[PDB]
Order: sequence, then structure tokens, then C-alpha cells
Amino acid sequence: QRTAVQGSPTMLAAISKQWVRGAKVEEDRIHPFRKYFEELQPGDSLLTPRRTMTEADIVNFA
Amino acid sequence: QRTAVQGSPTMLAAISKQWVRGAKVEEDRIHPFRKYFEELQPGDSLLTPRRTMTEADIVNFA
Repeated sequence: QRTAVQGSPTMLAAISKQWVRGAKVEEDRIHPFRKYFEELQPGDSLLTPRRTMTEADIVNFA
Repeated sequence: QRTAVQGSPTMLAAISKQWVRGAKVEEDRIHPFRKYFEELQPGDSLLTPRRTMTEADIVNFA
């Protein structure tokens, strides 16, 4: 049965057992690529440090 | 008073409240550059990932 489940993305994430777009995140102080498969949860997030794009970046990549 | 304290480096580290050369280390799960000053201890170690030195490395650095 194809059911169109509505609701908040933090609810659709827990219904779908996935992470969708605007769900709550689980930032837990260590890196997601350090976790094994069984301890990765859908929602394990990571806010990376920034990087300023410059003209030298464009030149070196081109 | 000057005292030449002998012993193992893991003992001289705890006597001098420093880390010396061959003491036991407190390798934990997170990065020592993430800790503040009051939660750094002398002995907070980090085994970094490797980097293979190649001829291209020598050329680009020269």
C-alpha cells in the first residue's frame, strides 16, 4: 500500500528510519567516518570547518 | 635544591607534571587541539594518519 505520509521532516526521518532533509541531527563530538556500520545512525551529522574560495583556487583547479 | 631524579620516563613525567620522552600517553577518542587549556593534560597524545613522501612532494615543495 502506497501511503503518502505527511508531517515534519524530523518526523518523516523517524518514520522512514532514514534522514530526509530538515530533520534533527545527531552531532556527537566524534567523526562519522570513525563509526562502524552498526553504530552509524541515519542522522549522524557533521558540520565541517569552512574554506574560503579564492581566485587561486579557481586557477589551480582549472 | 637541585636533585637528579632517576627512574622510568613514565615516572619522571608524573614527578615533573610534564611529558618527557617515553612516558605512557593518554590517547583518547577526540583531538588534543579541540581541548581547552584546563582540560589539557601533559601526555594527551595523538597518533596522526600517515603521509607517503614521494618525488612529487619534493618537487612541489622545492
